[PDB]
Amino acid sequence: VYPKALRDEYIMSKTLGGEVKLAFERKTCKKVAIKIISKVETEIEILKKLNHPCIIKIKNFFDAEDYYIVLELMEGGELFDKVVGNKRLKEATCKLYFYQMLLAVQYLHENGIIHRDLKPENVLLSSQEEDCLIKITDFGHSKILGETSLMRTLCGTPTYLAPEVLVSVGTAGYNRAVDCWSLGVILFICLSGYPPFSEHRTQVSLKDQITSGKYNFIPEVWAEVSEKALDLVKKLLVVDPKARFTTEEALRHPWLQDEDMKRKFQDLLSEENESTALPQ
Amino acid sequence: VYPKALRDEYIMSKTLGGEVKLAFERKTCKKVAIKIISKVETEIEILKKLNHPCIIKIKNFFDAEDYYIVLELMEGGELFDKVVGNKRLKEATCKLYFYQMLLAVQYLHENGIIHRDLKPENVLLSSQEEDCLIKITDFGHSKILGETSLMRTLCGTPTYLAPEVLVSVGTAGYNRAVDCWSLGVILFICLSGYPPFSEHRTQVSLKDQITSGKYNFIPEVWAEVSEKALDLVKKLLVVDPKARFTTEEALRHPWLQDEDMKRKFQDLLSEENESTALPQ
Ligand SMILES: C/C(=N\NC(=N)N)c1ccc2[nH]c(C(=O)Nc3ccc4cc[nH]c4c3)cc2c1
Ligand SMILES: C/C(=N\NC(=N)N)c1ccc2[nH]c(C(=O)Nc3ccc4cc[nH]c4c3)cc2c1
Repeated sequence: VYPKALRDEYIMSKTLGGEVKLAFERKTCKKVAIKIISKVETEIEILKKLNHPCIIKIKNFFDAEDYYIVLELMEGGELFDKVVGNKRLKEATCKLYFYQMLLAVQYLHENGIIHRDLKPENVLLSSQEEDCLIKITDFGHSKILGETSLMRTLCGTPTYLAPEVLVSVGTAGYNRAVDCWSLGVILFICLSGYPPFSEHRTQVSLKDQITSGKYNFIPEVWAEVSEKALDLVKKLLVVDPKARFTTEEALRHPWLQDEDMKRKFQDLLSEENESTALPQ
Repeated sequence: VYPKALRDEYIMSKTLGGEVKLAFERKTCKKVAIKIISKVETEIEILKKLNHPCIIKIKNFFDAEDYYIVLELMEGGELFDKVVGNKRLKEATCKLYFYQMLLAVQYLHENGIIHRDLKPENVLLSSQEEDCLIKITDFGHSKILGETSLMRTLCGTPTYLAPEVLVSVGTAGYNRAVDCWSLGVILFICLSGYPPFSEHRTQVSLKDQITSGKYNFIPEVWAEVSEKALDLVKKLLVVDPKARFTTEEALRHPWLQDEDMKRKFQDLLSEENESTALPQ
């Protein structure tokens, strides 16, 4: 059965997609989504402190036989369902969604959080309309940046310190780049309807495809996509994490300098919000 | 002032060497050492669970204005004081002490603990006699091995996973090798009376000396040391952490196949212990 404290506040309903259930908050008679994780504490603390229009908000939490995370309901479901079975979005729709993913992840990295599991299943859409807000979810693998062991190590004289630790200094502090790579793979899929690295009709192992950076490029699928969109993908799918585009660099890329797209996003934000009166 | 709960149980005395104070446990009238760390929880939990004759034991803990760690008193003081100012130990004494450091660190790695700050200041001697027991201390930088993020990452399909993470797999799980490198540096110092890497009369930076593995070799100091002892040092001061000797490999090295040394250690252990009667 559902835990009593959850029942006290919510009426549970149908499965939306771990499971995600529709529920109704009794107080408001409004819909919520309830993520059930079978037996997270850090994920909750992260979700509670973040405040961005493209990051899912937590409404409630119950730690019982299973975990119950109560969230705002995103009516449009998961991005995965828009791109599965070779389905692909209009380039303009890709740009609107990708811009928002970039804003969200930029906000995470500014706030010292790396997501580490960005994928279409973790991108939620606000409605069944093509032009909609998106929100990232699932901080179950996310890492909080703070002062490292390495930093403390480097404060003393390395008389006794192993060479591999001094070697690691060249690359330390780029862990956030893994999110930019996943973004690149998401963008590749949204624009083309097929993954850049996979075992479908190829002899090269998945690992080798990825570490070499040699994505599967099929000209015929890509001919209808703009040069600028592909140029961004290429800058994100860079094997060297120090050379890989950051979210700031991606947000400055020509493909994203799109006044009409940005207007649409601003309009959608305005429509979402229920603000109080304000002075002047 | 000292915290009341500490005063209740102990009478505090002179400074031995953060500070380390001599104190007397009131209950037994016996000497203890009290490490004061100015404002650790993990260090205490580690110290409480470890049980090896060459690892310092915790007797008590007080979390007050400062931390107070009550330990067994090692009358011989720190190894640092035996090797400072170019002083150097007889090779036989080096071997007896190094054997015990190896046993201690082998026990740590078997138990999923990496020390990460091995140095002469953290090696304590049981008496002012040359032939004595040694115990490692200071787990303030120590790391507890468990299931990694990497392990969980590798359980799924790396469709979205960044190449640097797959690259890291080749070297993961050798973090314990940093202790073997520090051991090598300790052994180098004990045998020679001088550090292998330093800025004394040289143009090469300390970092470069270390990452290249090019220790300062002075033939005249080393002529009186055995070939076998230096051979062990060389196998520990190996730049590649996957090729570097482990504690098991070091314990199997010819230099440590010394029946007389091992007999001395066994005799010293026997002398330390106050056991109860036993059956048969
Ligand atoms: C917070 C979280 N996971 N956390 C962990 N796994 N630790 C998570 C992951 C995936 C999620 N998906 C959703 C979500 O609302 N999904 C969803 C699925 C189908 C439909 C259909 C209409 N709206 C839907 C929403 C919430 C959600 C939360
Ligand atoms: C547990 C610990 N440090 N932990 C942390 N810094 N977090 C630590 C470090 C160094 C230490 N040194 C000693 C110790 O007993 N030192 C010492 C110093 C001088 C003399 C002279 C006679 N006996 C001595 C013992 C205890 C001890 C504990």
